[PDB]
Amino acid sequence: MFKPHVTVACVVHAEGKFLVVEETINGKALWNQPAGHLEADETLVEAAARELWEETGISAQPQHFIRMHQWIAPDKTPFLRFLFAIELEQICPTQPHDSDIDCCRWVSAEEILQASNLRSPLVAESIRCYQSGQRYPLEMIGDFNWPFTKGVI
Repeated sequence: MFKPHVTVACVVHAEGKFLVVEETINGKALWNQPAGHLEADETLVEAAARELWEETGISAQPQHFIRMHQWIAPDKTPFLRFLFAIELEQICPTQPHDSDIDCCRWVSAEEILQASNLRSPLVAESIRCYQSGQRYPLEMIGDFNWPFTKGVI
């Protein structure tokens, strides 16, 4: 039966700057939000928090849900891409724990919106959606009667 590739992404914002990971996709250096694929026995925010750590070394929970984007990539892969928002009081050190990621760069909104080296068109959309200022609670895409442990206090 049909099953879409489910992904999560984070808009990490601090001091008027957005966090962006660089990645070499067959021969070209492209930018994306700290993002990746959802795994088995995993909550969507747990996926987002994990991917954030794997790609950037930053350890922080998602705060608000922004939006989900349903789209097909040019390789014909169908995605359900869940975007989250993270505000940090200040810019912090980054270090990828993923050989896929070359470096991280704290970059302005205009620098992304006008960039020509984005992983996908959703990189720019994620900024447009964040700039609107519309944010939603994490519960509205939350787990239900979840069997595994999740967090503490």
